[PDB]
Amino acid sequence: PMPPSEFLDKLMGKVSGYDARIRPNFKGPPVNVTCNIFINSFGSIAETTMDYRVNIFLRQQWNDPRLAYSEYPDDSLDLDPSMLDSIWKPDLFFANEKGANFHEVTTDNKLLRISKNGNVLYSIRITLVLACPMDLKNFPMDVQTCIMQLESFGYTMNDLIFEWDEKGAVQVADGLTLPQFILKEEKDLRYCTKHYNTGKFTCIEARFHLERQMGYYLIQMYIPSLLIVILSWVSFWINMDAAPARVGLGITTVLTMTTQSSGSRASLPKVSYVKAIDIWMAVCLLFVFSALLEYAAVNFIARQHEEMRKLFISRAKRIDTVSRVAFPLVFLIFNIFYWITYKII
Amino acid sequence: PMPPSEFLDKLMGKVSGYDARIRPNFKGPPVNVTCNIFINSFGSIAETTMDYRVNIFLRQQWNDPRLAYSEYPDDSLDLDPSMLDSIWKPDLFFANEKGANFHEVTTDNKLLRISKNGNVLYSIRITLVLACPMDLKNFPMDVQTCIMQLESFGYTMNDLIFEWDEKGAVQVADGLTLPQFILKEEKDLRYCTKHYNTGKFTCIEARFHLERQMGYYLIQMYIPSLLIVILSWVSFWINMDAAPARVGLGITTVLTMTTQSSGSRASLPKVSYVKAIDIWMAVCLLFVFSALLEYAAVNFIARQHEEMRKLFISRAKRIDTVSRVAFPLVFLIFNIFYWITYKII
Amino acid sequence: PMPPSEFLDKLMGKVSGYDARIRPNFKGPPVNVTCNIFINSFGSIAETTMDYRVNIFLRQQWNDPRLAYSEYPDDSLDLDPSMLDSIWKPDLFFANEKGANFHEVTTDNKLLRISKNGNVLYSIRITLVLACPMDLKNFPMDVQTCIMQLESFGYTMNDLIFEWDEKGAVQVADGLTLPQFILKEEKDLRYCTKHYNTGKFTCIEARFHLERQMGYYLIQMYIPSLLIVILSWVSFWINMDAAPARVGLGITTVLTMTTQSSGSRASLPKVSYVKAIDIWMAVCLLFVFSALLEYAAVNFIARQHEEMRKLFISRAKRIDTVSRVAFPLVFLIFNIFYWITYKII
Amino acid sequence: PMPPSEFLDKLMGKVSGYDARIRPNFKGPPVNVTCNIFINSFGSIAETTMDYRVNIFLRQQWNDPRLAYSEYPDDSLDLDPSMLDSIWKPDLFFANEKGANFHEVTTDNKLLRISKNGNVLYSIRITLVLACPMDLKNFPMDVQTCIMQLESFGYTMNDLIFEWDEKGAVQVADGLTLPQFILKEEKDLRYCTKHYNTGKFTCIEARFHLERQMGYYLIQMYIPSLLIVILSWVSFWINMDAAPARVGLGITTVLTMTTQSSGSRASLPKVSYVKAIDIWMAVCLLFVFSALLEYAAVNFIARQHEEMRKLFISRAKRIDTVSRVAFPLVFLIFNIFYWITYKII
Amino acid sequence: PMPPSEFLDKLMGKVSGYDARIRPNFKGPPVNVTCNIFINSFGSIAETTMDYRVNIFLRQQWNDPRLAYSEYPDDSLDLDPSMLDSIWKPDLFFANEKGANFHEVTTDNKLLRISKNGNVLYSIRITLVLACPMDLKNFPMDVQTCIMQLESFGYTMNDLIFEWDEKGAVQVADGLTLPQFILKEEKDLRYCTKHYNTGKFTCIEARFHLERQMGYYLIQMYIPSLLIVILSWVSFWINMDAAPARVGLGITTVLTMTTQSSGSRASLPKVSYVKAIDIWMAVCLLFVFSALLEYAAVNFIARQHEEMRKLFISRAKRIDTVSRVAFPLVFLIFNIFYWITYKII
Ligand SMILES: *[C@@H]1O[C@H](CO)[C@@H](O[C@@H]2O[C@H](CO)[C@@H](O)[C@H](O)[C@H]2NC(C)=O)[C@H](O)[C@H]1NC(C)=O
Ligand SMILES: *[C@@H]1O[C@H](CO)[C@@H](O[C@@H]2O[C@H](CO)[C@@H](O)[C@H](O)[C@H]2NC(C)=O)[C@H](O)[C@H]1NC(C)=O
Ligand SMILES: *[C@@H]1O[C@H](CO)[C@@H](O[C@@H]2O[C@H](CO)[C@@H](O)[C@H](O)[C@H]2NC(C)=O)[C@H](O)[C@H]1NC(C)=O
Ligand SMILES: *[C@@H]1O[C@H](CO)[C@@H](O[C@@H]2O[C@H](CO)[C@@H](O)[C@H](O)[C@H]2NC(C)=O)[C@H](O)[C@H]1NC(C)=O
Ligand SMILES: *[C@@H]1O[C@H](CO)[C@@H](O[C@@H]2O[C@H](CO)[C@@H](O)[C@H](O)[C@H]2NC(C)=O)[C@H](O)[C@H]1NC(C)=O
Repeated sequence: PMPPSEFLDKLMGKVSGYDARIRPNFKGPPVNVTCNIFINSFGSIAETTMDYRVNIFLRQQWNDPRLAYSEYPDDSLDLDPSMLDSIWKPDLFFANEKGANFHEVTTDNKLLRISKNGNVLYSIRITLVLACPMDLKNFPMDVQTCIMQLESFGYTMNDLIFEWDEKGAVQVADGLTLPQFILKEEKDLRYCTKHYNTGKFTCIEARFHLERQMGYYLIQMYIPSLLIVILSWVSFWINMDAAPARVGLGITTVLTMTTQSSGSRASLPKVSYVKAIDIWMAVCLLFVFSALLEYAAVNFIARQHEEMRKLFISRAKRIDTVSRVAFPLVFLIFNIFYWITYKII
Repeated sequence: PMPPSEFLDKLMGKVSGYDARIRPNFKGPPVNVTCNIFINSFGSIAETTMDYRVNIFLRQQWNDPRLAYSEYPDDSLDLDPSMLDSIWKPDLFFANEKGANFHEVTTDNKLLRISKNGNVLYSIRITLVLACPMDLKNFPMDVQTCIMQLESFGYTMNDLIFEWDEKGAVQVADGLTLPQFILKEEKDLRYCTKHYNTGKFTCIEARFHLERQMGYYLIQMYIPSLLIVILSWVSFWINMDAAPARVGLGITTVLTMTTQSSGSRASLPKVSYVKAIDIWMAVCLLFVFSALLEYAAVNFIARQHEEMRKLFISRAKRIDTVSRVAFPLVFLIFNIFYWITYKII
Repeated sequence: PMPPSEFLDKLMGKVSGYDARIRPNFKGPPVNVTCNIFINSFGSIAETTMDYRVNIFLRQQWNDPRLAYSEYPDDSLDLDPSMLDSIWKPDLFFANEKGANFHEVTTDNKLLRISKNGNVLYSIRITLVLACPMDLKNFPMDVQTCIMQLESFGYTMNDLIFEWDEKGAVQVADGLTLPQFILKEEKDLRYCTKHYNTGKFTCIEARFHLERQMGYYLIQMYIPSLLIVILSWVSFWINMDAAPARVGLGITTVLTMTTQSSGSRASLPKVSYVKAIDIWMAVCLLFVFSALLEYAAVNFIARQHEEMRKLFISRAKRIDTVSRVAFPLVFLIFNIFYWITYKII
Repeated sequence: PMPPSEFLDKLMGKVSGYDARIRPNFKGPPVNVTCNIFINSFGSIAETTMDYRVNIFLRQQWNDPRLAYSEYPDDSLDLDPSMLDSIWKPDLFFANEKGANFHEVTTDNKLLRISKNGNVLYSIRITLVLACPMDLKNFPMDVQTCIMQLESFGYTMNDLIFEWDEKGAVQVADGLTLPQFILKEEKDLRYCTKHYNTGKFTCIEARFHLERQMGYYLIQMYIPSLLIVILSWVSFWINMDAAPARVGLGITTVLTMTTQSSGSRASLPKVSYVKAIDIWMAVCLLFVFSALLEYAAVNFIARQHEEMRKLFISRAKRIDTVSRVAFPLVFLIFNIFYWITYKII
Repeated sequence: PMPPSEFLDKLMGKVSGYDARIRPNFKGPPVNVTCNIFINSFGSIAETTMDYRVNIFLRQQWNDPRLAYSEYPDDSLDLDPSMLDSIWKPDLFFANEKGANFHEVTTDNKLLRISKNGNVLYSIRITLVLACPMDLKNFPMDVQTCIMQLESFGYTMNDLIFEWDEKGAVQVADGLTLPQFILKEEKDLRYCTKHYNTGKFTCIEARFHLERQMGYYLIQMYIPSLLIVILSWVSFWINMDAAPARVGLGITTVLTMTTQSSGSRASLPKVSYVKAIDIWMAVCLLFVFSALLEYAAVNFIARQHEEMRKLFISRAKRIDTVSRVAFPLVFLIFNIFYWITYKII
């Protein structure tokens, strides 16, 4: 038997009229290409750039009746990647590429197997820098959906139709983690069917779900800002007449609330709208600011001038024992309404 | 009928004298090319680099009378992107590229349809790193216009003329957001007509409008610096003779004003001229600095030495009750004139 | 004798039927390729990206019986790297490339020696950006394993089998250090044998071990946060009635604990889960926060109103001498359980 | 008349002996090439890297007597950029490239016009990453000169001579700004004439001048550090015996001077030598440090022990009223000598 | 005389049997190549990456007896860089490339002159990203040696031998500075002679010396941390009984020592071991921490309870006048031993 590298040059040569610029079943039914991807790497999810890079194996399967053979004995051939330009291949591309390239190290990472009845299996290795828009209106408590869609560039719906295969359309590698997200093990597979002023093009997409982990922002940002609000409240139990003690506890509590918020903006993303962590640090700044405005009333009622001196110091102690109950209670109402409206979403 | 890949090699081959180095209507009227772009991605608007990257579909339409055909039955052909060098194409380029590339993943993302009367439709996919100059003299309250212009490189105005088409010249994709701006849904389409010492070249441009979002700088920078100025004012209601209380409230208020301004410069852009957020933090530093210079007068008039001791402590209380009205009032005048002169622009 | 550049063009030319698209021993036993790498550079271990770049010499050895020669006298030939496409080479690739390239400066850095019995030695120089997942649950006290695996792309296990050689499979260059790790001088060499829906492909891997150095985080982060907890404890020896001294020592100790934690997050990695350095800074924040809640009880029991005044000031001194022993003792229990549970791992 | 694309293939074909590897006027006088650049973009002036990127149109004009024609009627031809290798072009390069590339988007951005007497006009579009050394010994008050030189690589001075043209040798685009500099509208045009151990090569250069803007460093760094030195001086007017007031005003003024200097190093460049802004923040730290050493003398003379108690408290008030004049006066002498020695440069 | 571009095609054509895949003096003595580099640019010395980029002219000189000519009159020819593949060139490469590329802007920056007796001069322009390991155990006081070695890839020592020339082997351009180092004007030139399991390959290297500048770390980090230790010592001269004055001077001195160390870690490199600047900031933290532990003893001995009250206050004044001498003296001993052990290295 003749070797398979020369049997393909007889099957696709100057004879038999095979042209790699003409789709199979030309002027007939469309070409049904079935696809599945295999994700090797995933991550570096940027929020300044709003993209994420991924490393996949793209497998494509179509039927080419011009490549059916019956003389050669073996059930499958394998075309070398140097001779790849002599095959009609689909013009799949990604609608949100934002940059992508092949892998060409030690061999072009390509693969092409032509079966006996003409089924063609074409697997390649691609690095993508896919773009997904992100909605950071509740930043530590958010789920980010990042799609991945696969259009056709030059053939319309009456010529070429993409499908996912019905047996494992998207697999993900096992030991694959992320620094700031987790990847849920459920994928949404649907169509999009892009229209233009050119024609109905085909496309298929796959959605992913990214639940952001929580435990860093509690230990570093929520719990330390929580304790500073508690330290604002020990002024109501410190003596009234200890005037350097109350205002030294006042501003130095709103200075460590300023340092806690300023030093943590370097770790946060730089979007220009208000988050959920931004309204925590703002309202917790308002409880520390309100503690010194309480003492500014106490240091003025009690200093105000026996009948009337007994009256005014009774009023400044009344405004103190009320606020021992009111400021933990009002802060507990905010601490309910905050976590309810951001866990329910 | 002969297949379309060989009908184009008869239409553009060694016969018929078609040369891809000669424009249509040579030594005649100019070539009218009509263009429209479709923006897929948009963002990473840098201010250190003063650029922005964008991902478009560039569609071009011209008429080539050498490519009119009448033997072949179908109304449109489609040239394969490998055979692209056998077509006269316009030398469009972007006058502010600053770097750009094509997309070549799984197929060269190109498209070329030759109609029956010779109308040629040429769509490609380009990633641009277009450069727009930015004017940050009022940084949180600003509108940034970033143009996008499309010159001709080697053909002058008497040979090649660019136009926008009169049916949707610039579309933008739907789910397309930005981290720090919003994109207004109105586009300005005009000419520029570049002159050189070479000749009148043609160009068309498209302007975009970028209103910067506000809500981050209020919650993180304006409102916290606002409250620190309020805490400077509780010293006028704290007792005069409480000398460690007044000056402990003094410097620790101008220390949390220093920390608020120093820790927020990391989030701001690094231009070397004065912004509108820079004059907020500077004038708000002058109100906290002025509160301790008030007490430096009070701690000197009252300490100055019955007739004359009653006189001087009456003067130090007079300078205190005036400033209880004056410092909220002067700060309210600045709070009017600031927001009027930066919302009117 | 004819020169070796023309003896290879006789050995691999149009005559003898040598085809570079057909593996040796075709339709026979598989091809046994034995491999060894030589690491020149190593480092830039990112944790945001979770990768590391490396610079190796990849040596491959296989036997090709089509390239055995006996007319030419010398024991070894050497094919020039321009004529490299006329040799069957294995399609080795790295399963976690994440980007890689060759070196082409002043010559393509390739090498190919064909021995007399057909043994082929193929050495190249590759820069890899290999991806390894990292587990930072105990950040200063951690060992990071980063693998390096070498699959086959198009030939299955019945056609091509990779091996390490039994004489020094992985060497590392001598003067090769890292900024944040040390590299242990022991390598684990094993198989992986990747399965797909395509076939059993071969792969070999090599594990490395990276013990993180310690001495920076002690001097910069553990010891300074240790001393701030000691300064919280000098309040129990300062007088009870010195009310501005106790609370000035209180908040300014929890302000320098806030500054110590905020200013050190810029040096730490930005994962979104809790580390071991994150629970040090959190629990050490709880001991400084607890010191002022101690004095809030002392300043309330002693102020509470001879028989009963002698009773209450005796109780506030009792709660002070207990806490002189209890807070160094409770902190020593945490200081045991922390370092035991993170040195035992 | 024959079309111009075939008239050039007759003018430069196998006939007439035109060789693109031989300069015009070979073994005769040198080739006089006249050059002018047109700057489109300018900026991203790095100081860590010490470079700046620029985007120019490089126009070159020389005379080639082999390309003179008289049969064809029109005064100018235009060679297509695909056929560019059939023309002798000068080997101009930039002596401080540090990286550069062409622009190849939608057409190679090249241009070549051969006049009737043989004058050749060759315009291209280049992105350069030119390197200029910077001298930051007085950082906010500095002028940076960044040159741009254009050598010849393989032809010496007796073969090829570069010139600027005498009609606008360097133009700059109109709406072109910088984030941290301004560009003066005067250019210095001179020669350099590089010598080596190879031969006298030609080169021309063009200098630019970059005056750094001022207004950011005044508002953010000079004026806030100025006001902290003023707050050190209100201790001399606060009472002597107010011991917690004086030292609370002392260290908290040198703490807000520490925060002002530490938080502003992130915005400054990271050179490893002393600037002019570095000696401002250092000497202004010495005036705040000297204010507390003044009170350390006052709190020791007055505490030192009627005749002798009247003597020592008279001496501690004498050392206070002297320093009310001396510290504004000594700081004003530094405030003169500083701004004189950095505006005169 | 025939033109030189055709005389080289006669000297290296199909006739005369010249093969560019065979070294000169084949099966004879080795090839003596003499080399010298000319450094144009130098810098961006990274410490996270541990590399540095450089821009050189690499000149190589060897003798090829196949290229000797005597018919043509002129003493030197010059081969055009398009025809470069018809010359045996040495396979020099850099053993620590870590990435490198050529320069191809406006012409390939190459040069090749064949003398009359066959001496070949080959100069090219290369941008290298050479890797040098750095030892930051004493960070502001260190000398960094970064080598640059030039191996041979495919020819062993019995075939090809590199040498430096004996007339200026390494020159450096004149106006060439660095942001954080200075470059000493002395170069070490030596051999390395790499051995492998392949053969004895040749290599030559050149060492450079980089003394780090000092003046930034004194003004920004050493002197400000020096003055904070002095402010710890003014508590021994402030009154004993001024209890809010002593502890307000205590923690606020160790807070400005925390801010001085935290805010300066952003400018320092991120190695994970202890530097010399790291032990300065740590020991200077121990002197400020020790000043408050001194007063914690004074505030307990003097408060401890006429005979015995006179005894204990005499002991608390004794422990104060000792420490007025001891803490400047112990700090001066550390200030000797530190600068001796880091200037002697
Ligand atoms: C590609 O897939 C579609 C769906 O299987 C096929 O289209 C149908 O084919 C049957 C006959 O084979 C027709 O009766 C239907 O009218 C077709 N359309 C639809 C919507 O069902 C198509 O034949 C396939 N083409 C190829 C080459 O396999
Ligand atoms: C390209 O567009 C312009 C405008 O439609 C055309 O120029 C005019 O054409 C008419 C006749 O067709 C002339 O009467 C006018 O004098 C032309 N100039 C102007 C300013 O109106 C031009 O013909 C078009 N060329 C092609 C090939 O379509
Ligand atoms: C490649 O390596 C394997 C192992 O050495 C060889 O496979 C064995 O070869 C012997 C005879 O040579 C057989 O008896 C065994 O059945 C084979 N399999 C196993 C699992 O041991 C193989 O021959 C080698 N192929 C070449 C070309 O060298
Ligand atoms: C290139 O420019 C120089 C200067 O114009 C020319 O060199 C001079 O040419 C004249 C005659 O044309 C001689 O008398 C001079 O001796 C030349 N040298 C100098 C220094 O003036 C040169 O001829 C020009 N070459 C071409 C091809 O135009
Ligand atoms: C390359 O350089 C070496 C040293 O000059 C030469 O090797 C020596 O050549 C002489 C005769 O020319 C011999 O006697 C020596 O035995 C050689 N070896 C040593 C170590 O000295 C060599 O000839 C030169 N080769 C060429 C082509 O120039």
